[PDB]
Amino acid sequence: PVVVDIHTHMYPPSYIAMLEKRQTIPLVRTFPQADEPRLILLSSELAALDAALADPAAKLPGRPLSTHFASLAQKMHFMDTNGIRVSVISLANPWFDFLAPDEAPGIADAVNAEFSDMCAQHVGRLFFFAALPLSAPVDAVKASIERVKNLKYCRGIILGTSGLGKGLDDPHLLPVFEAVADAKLLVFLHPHYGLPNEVYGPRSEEYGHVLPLALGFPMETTIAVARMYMAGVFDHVRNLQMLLAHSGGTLPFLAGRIESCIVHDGHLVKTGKVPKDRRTIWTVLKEQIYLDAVIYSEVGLQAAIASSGADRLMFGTDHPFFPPIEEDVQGPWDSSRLNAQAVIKAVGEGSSDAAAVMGLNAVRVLSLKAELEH
Amino acid sequence: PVVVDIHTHMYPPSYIAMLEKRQTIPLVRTFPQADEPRLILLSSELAALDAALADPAAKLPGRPLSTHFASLAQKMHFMDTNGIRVSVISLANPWFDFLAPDEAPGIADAVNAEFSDMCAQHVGRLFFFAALPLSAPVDAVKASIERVKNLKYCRGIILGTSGLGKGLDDPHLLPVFEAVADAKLLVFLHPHYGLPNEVYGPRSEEYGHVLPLALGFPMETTIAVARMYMAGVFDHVRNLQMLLAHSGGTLPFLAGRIESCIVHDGHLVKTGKVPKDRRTIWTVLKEQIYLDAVIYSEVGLQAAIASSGADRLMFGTDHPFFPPIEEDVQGPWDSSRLNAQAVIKAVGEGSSDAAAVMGLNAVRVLSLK
Ligand SMILES: O=c1[nH]cc([N+](=O)[O-])c(=O)[nH]1
Ligand SMILES: O=c1[nH]cc([N+](=O)[O-])c(=O)[nH]1
Ligand SMILES: [Zn+2]
Ligand SMILES: [Zn+2]
Repeated sequence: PVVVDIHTHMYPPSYIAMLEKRQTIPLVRTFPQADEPRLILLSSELAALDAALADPAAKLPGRPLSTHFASLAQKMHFMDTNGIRVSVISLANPWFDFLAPDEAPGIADAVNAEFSDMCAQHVGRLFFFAALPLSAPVDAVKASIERVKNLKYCRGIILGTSGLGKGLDDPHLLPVFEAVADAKLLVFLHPHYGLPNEVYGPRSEEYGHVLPLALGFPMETTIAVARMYMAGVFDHVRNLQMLLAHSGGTLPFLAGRIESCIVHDGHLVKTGKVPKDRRTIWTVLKEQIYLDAVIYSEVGLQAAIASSGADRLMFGTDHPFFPPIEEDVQGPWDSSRLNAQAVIKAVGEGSSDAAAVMGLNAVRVLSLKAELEH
Repeated sequence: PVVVDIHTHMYPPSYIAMLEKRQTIPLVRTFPQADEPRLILLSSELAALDAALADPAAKLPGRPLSTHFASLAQKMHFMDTNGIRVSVISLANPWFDFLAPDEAPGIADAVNAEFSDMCAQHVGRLFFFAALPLSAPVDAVKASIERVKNLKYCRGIILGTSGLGKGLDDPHLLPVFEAVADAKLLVFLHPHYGLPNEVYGPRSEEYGHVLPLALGFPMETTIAVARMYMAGVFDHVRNLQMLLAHSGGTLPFLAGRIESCIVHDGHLVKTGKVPKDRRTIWTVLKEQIYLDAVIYSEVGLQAAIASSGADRLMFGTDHPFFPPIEEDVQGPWDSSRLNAQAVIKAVGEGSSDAAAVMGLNAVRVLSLK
């Protein structure tokens, strides 16, 4: 059975170029003491950057911009060294969110074209999720969607939680969901914005990136999806299919609570927002939601499997965001092996469920099969 | 076997008195169209209050202050109708967090004494978690701890996530954790502050209380516990035992991700913050954390069980915050039955795991004799 990674990232060199030229987050900066440039993507990193600029003694801000971000050759090496046959690559956060409305469509088109060309270098081993110019008017977004569906190797759209600027329950976003669903493109929902920094308290900088990455990211995903659900997006766009990063963030754990809070909400019940034929979040989890297996534990994974089914879980690695700190960065990756281990521990090595999660679900759902049998 | 509810609240009548004397949240107010007063506790309800104070046409703010909040008779009725033999009651959010430092210790002392008296009305059926005057100096907080440990029927402490005002990873809070743990009092950690309201976006009003209650609360709990763990609180206070509201919020689901982010953090590894003998979050989950079973689904519950063990899970109802909306409020509560059903579905009816979770864990852990 073929192993497929559906959660794996790149920044093309032209995108990195943009980041090096930016004055505010997201940006890339080189420091005299460091031997790699710094990638600075998050609001949480803002303080450490200010300190690093004002003081040469202070710690390096953000994270290392390793060669893995831009190197297709290293992406292929990672895949070989980690037993991965196919990658569905996506542009990383924050995609095109920071671009001015006028420039966005042109840049998105160029970058999506680059990804198609990247995939063409290793026929059958590479596919991609395209990113959209969501800062531009909805009509430009629609035209951008039509273009990417006709790009070789494109198998979906990656997007963040901000939508057009008002989140995913913004009714102006509905025709974007419709256009993507009608094009039969899987929507890969991915965090970036996290939670306002104050929630982590005055000692947050002591804990590294642990709180914003381990908590802020999955919580953002849950809030965005819950907002979509409450707004009736899944009912208004019935053919919409979504892949959720990090096994839905926390959704599989909180689904029962969300359901209880809905049926016990006085305001919602008495204004008719809780009818009897209402499609529950459980139904949506089985019908319109796919979950990645980037969850690192058989505990989380089992919850995800119970929520969506073994045929709706897809292995990912989140390469290259979590490199080994003390081992060879070109050898096997712990962050990848933990997720594979979680699969084996949860459903058994060599089982049909193991084969499904590890690649066959992605092969089926993302129509990679005709390309694999060639 | 005995059914124990460890997650169940009351406001004593005098506490309600303070609430309609308050000009800012938390507050109680009566509105023309419903003689049942409105309980307004949360930052999320602030907008709907301002709308209702200006326009007599806008929706009633907060939630109904039913008789189930202040009446001990109603508490016992709820218990009898829902098959609950024992309740470990606690003062509900926001406890004493809003009180001035000078008035706090005296008020806590009075309220904690009331709770002890209420428990005495139904011997063997009622115990309580005591609340602390955390807006007061640490010394007054320690004095309150020594007092509540000698109150009949007290079995632990309930506390929120703000601590002294800077969260639970505040070093000044370390002596409080030490005193509580040395007194062999279980700490029940409970949400209130949730998340800054902007995260719910501009349509939040349309979804009722769903986002702040279903998401904000358990996420607040997760962040607070994670901060405690990262600051080494559990290693500094090895005898500390904590009960986490709503099955740890989201902790059982994110524990794997937390571990991964720690061992892959460059700054932490390079500054010696990830030694090899390090106690993992899994270890702490098995040794110093108990989880309530207020999770509403066998899916969540199974993750909690896998995280802490079946011997560290405890049934709760969250009475009286989720009454039936169209069913008889004097009948069985769905919000309680959903959690009982989740136990049955996860471990099987009549099993020893079932009996443990439904009450025997609480009996053992909290010495309910
Ligand atoms: O900056 C980032 N941090 C973390 C992740 N990730 O874990 O999905 C990511 O994709 N991007
Ligand atoms: O105001 C509140 N809303 C909800 C809960 N609860 O469900 O834990 C609570 O304890 N207090
Ligand atoms: Zn990612
Ligand atoms: Zn509660």
